[PDB]
Amino acid sequence: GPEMVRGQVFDVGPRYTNLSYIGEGAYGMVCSAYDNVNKVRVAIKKISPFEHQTYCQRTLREIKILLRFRHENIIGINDIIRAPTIEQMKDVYIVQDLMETDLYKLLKTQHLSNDHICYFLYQILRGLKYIHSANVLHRDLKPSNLLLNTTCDLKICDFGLARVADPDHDHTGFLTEYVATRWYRAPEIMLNSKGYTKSIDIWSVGCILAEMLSNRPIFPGKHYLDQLNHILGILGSPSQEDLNCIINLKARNYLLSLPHKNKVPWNRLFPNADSKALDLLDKMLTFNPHKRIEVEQALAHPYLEQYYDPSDEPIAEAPFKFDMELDDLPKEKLKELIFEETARFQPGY
Ligand SMILES: Nc1ncnc2c1ncn2[C@@H]1O[C@H](COP(=O)(O)OP(=O)(O)CP(=O)(O)O)[C@@H](O)[C@H]1O
Ligand SMILES: [Mg+2]
Ligand SMILES: [Mg+2]
Repeated sequence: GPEMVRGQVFDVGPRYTNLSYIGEGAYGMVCSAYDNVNKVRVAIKKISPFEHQTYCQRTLREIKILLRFRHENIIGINDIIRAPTIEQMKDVYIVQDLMETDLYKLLKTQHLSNDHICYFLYQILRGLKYIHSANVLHRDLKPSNLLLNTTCDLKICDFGLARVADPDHDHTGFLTEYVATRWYRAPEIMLNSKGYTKSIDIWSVGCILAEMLSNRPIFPGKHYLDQLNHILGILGSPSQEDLNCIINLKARNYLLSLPHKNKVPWNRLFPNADSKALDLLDKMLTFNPHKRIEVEQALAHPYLEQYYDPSDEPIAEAPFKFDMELDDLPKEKLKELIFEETARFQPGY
């Protein structure tokens, strides 16, 4: 029968063989495999979303976005395997280039030189420039979603929480709550849970930069509200100006009830870090999202001056627009759209 990895069927043969476990998640599993047609090794992400509406919604977004993107610092889709009929489609298999490791794993076994930190950060922001220019928010940037090779090429993966937010329309009040992984969650995800912006991805990049400098997460909260206390424990209490910018009255009143905390200087937390890196970290980990540095300005910061070149940093040819955001649909309909969207890889097409 078809190959198995840790009790999970991977119905991908005969093209793809020699399956080995790489990782997993809430409704999927990732393996390495050998592509017998192209004579290369690939990654295969099995995704099983069809029992739940939210999983279907996210799977359609991930597939649509990754198929349209083409960029050196974003993982591509090479192939998609699924059953020839919608009644038989229980799973979707996304075939991608195999990368050697991710940044989470690298940081467990290795302290990184400034040279490497600098190069990785450049690549994260070059990809994010492309993602933001497409009017996409990633919303789950963290070390385990950054893939790395031995040549230090970096690719952003895991667009499972990603979405489109067309800036022609005010999205305040319509965005999903509780996005990102806790430690990489900007303050406004807690204080403005339905009206945050792409600025949340810059915060996550800041957290990643911090983690590359010390090999430990900067804001390791244990639960929703504790995360915010960890943030304020380093940044200090927000100024009155930054409080006045918080539109939600009960979030602003909640902050006004908290005890005063002083700013911990960056050089005290990272005494051996390059000074330009800390200046950039500061601007990324700025409490007020309106004052927080944007991706293009971050690329032009002096820390990345040896790599910055806007003639070699593509933006999206065709940005996503509002029409394709209308995906709050029953799971049966989402399955049909996923079936349609993956048809370009079927023999019959
Ligand atoms: N193309 C690839 N090459 C090598 N490793 C990969 C890969 N794609 C994913 N991985 C590895 O598998 C892990 C899980 O992949 P991914 O994050 O896409 O799955 P997932 O979305 O189900 C987990 P979650 O939903 O919690 O983010 C990654 O952290 C990474 O280590
Ligand atoms: Mg992930
Ligand atoms: Mg994911």
